[PDB]
Amino acid sequence: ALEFMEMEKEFEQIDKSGSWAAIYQDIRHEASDFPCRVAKLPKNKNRNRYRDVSPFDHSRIKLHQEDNDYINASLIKMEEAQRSYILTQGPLPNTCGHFWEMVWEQKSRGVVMLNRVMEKGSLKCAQYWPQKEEKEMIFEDTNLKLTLISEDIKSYYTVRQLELENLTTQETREILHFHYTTWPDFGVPESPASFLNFLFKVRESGSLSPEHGPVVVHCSAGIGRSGTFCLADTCLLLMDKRKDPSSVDIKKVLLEMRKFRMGLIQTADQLRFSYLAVIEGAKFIMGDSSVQDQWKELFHED
Ligand SMILES: [Cl-]
Ligand SMILES: [Cl-]
Ligand SMILES: [Cl-]
Ligand SMILES: [Mg+2]
Ligand SMILES: [Mg+2]
Repeated sequence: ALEFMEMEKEFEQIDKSGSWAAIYQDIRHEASDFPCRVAKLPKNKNRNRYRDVSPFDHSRIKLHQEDNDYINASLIKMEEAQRSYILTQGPLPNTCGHFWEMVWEQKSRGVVMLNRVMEKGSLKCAQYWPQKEEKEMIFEDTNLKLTLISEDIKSYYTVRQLELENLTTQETREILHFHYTTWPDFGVPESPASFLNFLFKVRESGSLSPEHGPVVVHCSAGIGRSGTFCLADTCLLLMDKRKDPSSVDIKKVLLEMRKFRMGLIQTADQLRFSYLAVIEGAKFIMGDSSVQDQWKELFHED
């Protein structure tokens, strides 16, 4: 009856010894370092939100425009898990057209937003989507029209249906916007329940299906919260796919992902939270008594 997951035993040992900072720093020491020459070009200075957060040249997403193909976004391709994600920074006042151009060109079905437009009294990203059905947005620079079709506000997240039209061809597509609205201004969530439920909602939408382009995920820099979302998702998927689930090593998965975008998971607390999310998510998926009750009731409805 009683059996701890291997990462559960690891988690307890790290927690008991108070070594999250040491564990996290080792991951930082071992992380890949690749050039980001395009990102650093003078003409792209206003396309980057932070000088210290850039996409590697080898995995960056290229816009299909002869002028400037640059956008601060990276393709994270997880072979084994058979999952792909585009991690990007929150759009800037001048990169909203590029953002939606990327969504269009990459054939993405979903956009996952993990920050609020304003946090800690500052703007974390531009208001890049329409807030009223009757007030659509037109991005002149990339010739795209974006319309709010519907929106459903829940206590921990909001899901919006958006229609994106390429004005050049008049083709239209429906994009689902999954907005996690409750990550605290400081630190990480006390419990991974709502974040996990949110991940399950994005999964259920079909947005992560290999039949669509990669889901686009962003927070402010596109590495912290965004990194936790993809890391948790990929670890859980691997645990369901492998013959030996206890072989899934979150640290190894995180390093693999860091081969495609720098800085994924920005603090030791975010690492600890990622462990908590995977552990609790794995137990829920495994039909565990405790996790299910406290979930169905409050985590779901109410
Ligand atoms: Cl604020
Ligand atoms: Cl953020
Ligand atoms: Cl880092
Ligand atoms: Mg090295
Ligand atoms: Mg109205």
